[PDB]
Amino acid sequence: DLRLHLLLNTSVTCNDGSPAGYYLKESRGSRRWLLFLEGGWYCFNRENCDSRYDTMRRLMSSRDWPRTRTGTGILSSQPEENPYWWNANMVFIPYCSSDVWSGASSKSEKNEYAFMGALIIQEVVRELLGRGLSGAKVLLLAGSSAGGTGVLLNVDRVAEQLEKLGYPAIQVRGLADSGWFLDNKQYRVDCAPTEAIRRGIRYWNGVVPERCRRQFQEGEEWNCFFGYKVYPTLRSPVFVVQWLFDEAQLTVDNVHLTGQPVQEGLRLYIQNLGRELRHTLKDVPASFAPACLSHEIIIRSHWTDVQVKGTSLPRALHCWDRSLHDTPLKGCPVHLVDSCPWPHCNPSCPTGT
Ligand SMILES: O=C1N2c3ccccc3C[C@H]2CC1(F)F
Ligand SMILES: *[C@@H]1O[C@H](CO)[C@@H](O)[C@H](O)[C@H]1NC(C)=O
Repeated sequence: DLRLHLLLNTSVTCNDGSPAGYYLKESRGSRRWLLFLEGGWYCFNRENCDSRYDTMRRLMSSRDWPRTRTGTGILSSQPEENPYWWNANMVFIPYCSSDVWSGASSKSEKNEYAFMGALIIQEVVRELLGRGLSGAKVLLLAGSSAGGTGVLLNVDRVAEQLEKLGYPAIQVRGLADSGWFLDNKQYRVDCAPTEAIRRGIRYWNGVVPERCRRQFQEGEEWNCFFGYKVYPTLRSPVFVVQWLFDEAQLTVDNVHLTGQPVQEGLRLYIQNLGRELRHTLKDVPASFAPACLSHEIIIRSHWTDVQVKGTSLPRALHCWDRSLHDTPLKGCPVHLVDSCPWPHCNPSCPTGT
């Protein structure tokens, strides 16, 4: 179990002004730290944030958070469930800022909600330094869905934080799961990701990585929420996990797979989507992209089951670790992208059971 700690700096808040926090399981005698960013969509104006506050309040408030959570998948401390990093110090950072972890805005008499995702990450890191993070050799900032996009937006800022706090020896790395989206045309008010993100950044006072901001410049920072555009600007090593037919991608593309027969137009659309993902990952050396219709991987208890070209994700991550030791490795690959063109053409895809 991971134990809740609310942030001692109570200026760093969830949407409703309640303090943000993190869940921690320490592992003494490990110098590895895993900081996982929860996902869960976002909201981008008063009305849809109000709706979220009614029926998704744990994603906007710590008022009702339990005092413990069970680590699962890459957050599990059992080798049987987590072959990769079972002995690491484990941190789960709840997503309660609804801003894809980009916000730097307080609740005030101008702002009904606080959007502090970028500041929550920095404050968690700061308070962990006194809990043992000061002794770390590797800090892996991981995340799923909106949390995976959050990794891309924040991994280099965590690296700069630690460098400026005087810890240049801590190697910061990113693991972005299911956060690599395409600003493609839809198959056919509440949205095209580009337009919703555009509005969100203004509403959240969202921040993006500096090099990416300098490329796209004022008014165009929404571009930096799309992995294939922000990744090449990053300096920290980032491992990208993305289903080729991601369910959230299909949802924002207005594809609703019904079990009904798939007509030619939709078949071509889905095949072209998988081809475009594959293309965006061609020059991503550390990646795991199975040809499945699914969403999120790394905190699922059966995350060990999926394989690409016979290599599981825990193995690929272990190979990544080896590759960052101070030339490719025989039989221990890090770039694993399916080439087959239809969901579940890979037999190891999740069953949905
Ligand atoms: O994280 C998520 N999304 C996101 C983030 C940045 C850019 C585009 C998107 C799509 C949306 C789906 C989500 F809610 F799963
Ligand atoms: C609390 O966090 C805010 C936002 O990052 C920061 O400006 C402030 O200095 C912090 N307070 C303390 C006591 O560290």
